[PDB]
Amino acid sequence: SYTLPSLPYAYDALEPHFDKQTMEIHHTKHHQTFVNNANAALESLPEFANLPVEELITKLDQLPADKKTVLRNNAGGHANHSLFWKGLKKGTTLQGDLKAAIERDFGSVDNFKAEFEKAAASRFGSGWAWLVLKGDKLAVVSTANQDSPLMGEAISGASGFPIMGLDVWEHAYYLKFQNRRPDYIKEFWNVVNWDEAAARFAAKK
Amino acid sequence: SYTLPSLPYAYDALEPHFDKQTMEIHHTKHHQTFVNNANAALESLPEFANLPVEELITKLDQLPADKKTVLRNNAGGHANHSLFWKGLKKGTTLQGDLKAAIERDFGSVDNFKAEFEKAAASRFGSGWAWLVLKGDKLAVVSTANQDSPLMGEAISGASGFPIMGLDVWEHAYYLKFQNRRPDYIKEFWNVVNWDEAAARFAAKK
Ligand SMILES: [Mn+2]
Ligand SMILES: [Mn+2]
Repeated sequence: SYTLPSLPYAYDALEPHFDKQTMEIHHTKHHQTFVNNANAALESLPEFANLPVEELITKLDQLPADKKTVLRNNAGGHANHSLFWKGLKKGTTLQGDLKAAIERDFGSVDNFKAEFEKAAASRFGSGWAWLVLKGDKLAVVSTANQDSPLMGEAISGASGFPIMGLDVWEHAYYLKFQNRRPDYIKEFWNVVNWDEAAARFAAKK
Repeated sequence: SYTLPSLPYAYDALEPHFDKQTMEIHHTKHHQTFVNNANAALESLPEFANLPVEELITKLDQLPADKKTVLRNNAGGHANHSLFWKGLKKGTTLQGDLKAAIERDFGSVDNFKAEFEKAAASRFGSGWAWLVLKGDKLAVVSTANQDSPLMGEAISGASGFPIMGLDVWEHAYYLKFQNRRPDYIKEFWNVVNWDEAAARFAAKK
């Protein structure tokens, strides 16, 4: 069974960028529900119930048709949010090989940011914006609802290894920014954990 | 060009069920944006610009590829919300031919409510729940994002004439109910405008 992972910091650790109230609800309510629903579906699937969540979402096709969707949505939700919590932190700075790779594939850090913001703002409805690594090259893509590029193009419409991502479901920014998703996206640059992003870039898996 | 319709009641006319703050933001910000983007996309196409919004969304395949998605999302958003505002009102009661048709196709009003609640609660991500008239029978269906059953099954995955609908995008209930969409859905029964619903059922078009 999966369990709600504890945050790598306190609920108010991202103030004044991300509000304390949302962090709490987003974690203890939204993420908790994904964990609970994923467990309920896995009770009758012992073979898959033991796989790490990041691995299970790469094998959605091997699941019985009546379970494919519920797990895509909930296991996907669990995987995405787990990665999201670890990708947030104040006080880090973009540098090293990651910074070099970004300037190489996007021209500059500013071009990259503009590209990411555009993808995040243009995702209509619920979804995520990602910075992924594919073919030794970095790219910006977005997915719908709780889909992840780890699921493959056939399923999510995107592919690649997630380096970092931004949750653009309205629950992630409505209490503080309401309809102003653009302001939320800009505030994100202040809390993106570049150390974790660099770490994932180094691992490549 | 489309004009943002004014509400048929005060922004707090639905209290204590739907909060005043949300009604205002939902109307003046979210709906306003859909109208703005729909009008901008129609600036160059005079043919379709003259058509009522309800008609335009039934002819999406007759639009140039580059204009199809932007209008599907925004003209759809304009049509859905316009219908939504008119479908809300306190103090009405289900009765007459509509009440009869509901008991006929669902067994009872309670079965209908349960079916509607299920569709509204199970719509993952952003979307709408609808009570549609498919020929001579009533049915409950849901669509994603700003799709409308008026767009046809090929596009929205559903079809039929909308009698009434519920917006389940998180912005419609997050300020007051946060993650508790089920409480929001229950509260909806107190503000559904049955008179307007009955009127639409009578017109059938
Ligand atoms: Mn989320
Ligand atoms: Mn809405």
